[PDB]
Amino acid sequence: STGSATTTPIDSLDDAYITPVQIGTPAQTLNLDFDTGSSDLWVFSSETTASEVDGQTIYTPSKSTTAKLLSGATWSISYGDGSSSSGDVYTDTVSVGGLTVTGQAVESAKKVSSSFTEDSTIDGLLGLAFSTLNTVSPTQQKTFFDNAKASLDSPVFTADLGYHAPGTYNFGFIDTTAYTGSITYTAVSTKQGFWEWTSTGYAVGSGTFKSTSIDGIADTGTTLLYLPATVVSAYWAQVSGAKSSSSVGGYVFPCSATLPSFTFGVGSARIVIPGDYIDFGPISTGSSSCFGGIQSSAGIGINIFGDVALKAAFVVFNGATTPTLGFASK
Ligand SMILES: O[C@@H]1CNC[C@H]1n1cc(COc2cncc(Br)c2)nn1
Repeated sequence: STGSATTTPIDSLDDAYITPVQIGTPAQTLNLDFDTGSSDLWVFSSETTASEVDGQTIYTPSKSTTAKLLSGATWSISYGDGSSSSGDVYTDTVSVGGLTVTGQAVESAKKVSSSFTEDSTIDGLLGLAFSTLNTVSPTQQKTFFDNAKASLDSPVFTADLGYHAPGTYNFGFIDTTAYTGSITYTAVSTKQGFWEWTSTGYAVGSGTFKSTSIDGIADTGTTLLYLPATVVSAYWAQVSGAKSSSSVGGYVFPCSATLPSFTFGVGSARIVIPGDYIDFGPISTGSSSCFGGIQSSAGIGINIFGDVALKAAFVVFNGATTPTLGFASK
């Protein structure tokens, strides 16, 4: 089997991407944040505290004839960006663009933190990291990709995120018309439960490529590109007037600047992030100071190839017995 679904930026800054997902019988369609950095499928629901719902589409398990409460199972997640959610668990049928999984764990939110409430465009998350990170207790549950994997034509899914434009998540096949050149594959460590790999280095604009190992994760759920302080300083030094602002919490730059590109290495291959992918607009409405899309990972403790980097590539998440990661230009 295969599946294919369009993914859409939630706003003009590509802060996140939503993909429609069918849950239950009859189908309840929710727009979920496909997240290769976490491993829980959780949704706003009829059980979510009313004051914490503000525009989201909710899943109502009592109206799904295939929904079954998973007795005694709860979940609770604390994300690296400080957000959180928790609730109970149902099993139900879940479909993504023609691909169907029965008995998927659908984690129903009773509580969500303010950042989720304030974002009316995201109805929940669909985790695509490794199932060892799933938070359901006392019995851990499997991700949608894990449940579907054996039935797929190939045990793979691909992320093709657009810059200010629609994109595609494919399951079970590689669309060879969706990229240029060849796909370069690179080793993955699953020891932290992430799609964790080692970049071979970087370049700023037309500058010389710096060969240096950068261990990080491919995370569609993170907006920005988080890299070591030495690398991020080298990038923003090429933007006149850019500086790290302690009050804003990162590098900012004059909105009138033309940003240089940023290149990262995948083996001997090179992925080029155009300069305007790194512009995240005024720090506050009406300001002429703009927020940078490349930031230091020093506070986070891990390097994150988030949407800023991944949307410059066609990205293969290869879930074979030994998983690997593939990158192509597009
Ligand atoms: O789908 C998850 C919940 N919200 C977005 C995703 N997520 C990613 C992380 C990783 O850590 C950080 C990422 N970006 C900024 C900071 Br400050 C920390 N935590 N949450």
